[PDB]
Amino acid sequence: AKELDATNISIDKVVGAGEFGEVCSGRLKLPSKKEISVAIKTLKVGYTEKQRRDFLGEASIMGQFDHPNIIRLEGVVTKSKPVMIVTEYMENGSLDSFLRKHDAQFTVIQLVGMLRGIASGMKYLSDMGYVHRDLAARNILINSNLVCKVSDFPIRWTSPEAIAYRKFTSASDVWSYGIVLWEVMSYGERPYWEMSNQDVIKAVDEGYRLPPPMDCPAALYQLMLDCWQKDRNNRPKFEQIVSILDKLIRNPGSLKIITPSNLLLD
Ligand SMILES: COc1cccc(-n2c(N)c(C(N)=O)c3nc4ccccc4nc32)c1
Repeated sequence: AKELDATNISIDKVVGAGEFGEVCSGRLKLPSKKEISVAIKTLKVGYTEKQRRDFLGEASIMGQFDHPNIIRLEGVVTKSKPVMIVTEYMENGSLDSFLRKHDAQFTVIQLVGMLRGIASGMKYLSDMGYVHRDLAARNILINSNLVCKVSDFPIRWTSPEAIAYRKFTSASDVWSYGIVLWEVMSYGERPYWEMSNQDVIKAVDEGYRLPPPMDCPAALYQLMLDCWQKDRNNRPKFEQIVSILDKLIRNPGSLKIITPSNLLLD
């Protein structure tokens, strides 16, 4: 993490509440004098040394990644207070809340573009040996041009083997990605709705899966089912997912084929 000079940071408005303090939007002046929009997280006054370590830990992890679909760390402020993390700004906020405002208003190709971006970011994360463990639409940010980026460095999003015995792998992230795919095509519906956690676990283990979202292309529902294979070795790798979505983008016509209990037994 680059140490930023605090005189280069302006804080304009509060846009959210974080675990360790406020989230704000603002501006950062780069060494080149270019001014960019940024998000700013501040560590709350009177922090404990553990809180400081956990706070800055996110920056340490995020700083290892340089990719168009991973939130960009601009730097940190530690030598003055409040302590701060500064990232690129994403005008349209969290993906799930954004889609909920626009139910059925985007084209399939727009949605597939979002999904391809998320998959590309995950492909790089997994390439780097990072298992996210919290991949969910609420942890994806989306900017003014609808570019989606992985952020946040959860039973409904977690693979059965990770729930069963903490077997977290890039293949359990692929499971989570399948859930994100369902979330996106459902415009931010909650996975498994408000089912009791114990029933989500039992149903999924028994082979039940989320149903196809309204007007969901068959190709995309099949990709969900592939991400949700019980045997994690049968799930696609993220490189394959990116390839699949790139084909659908290249062949928009294929997206026109559309797909007892709420959940379906696969
Ligand atoms: C500045 O440090 C970080 C680290 C991780 C995520 C974010 N982060 C951003 N870059 C955001 C943005 N809109 O650009 C944003 N909106 C948020 C809204 C609500 C809660 C947390 C948020 N968190 C946010 C900011």
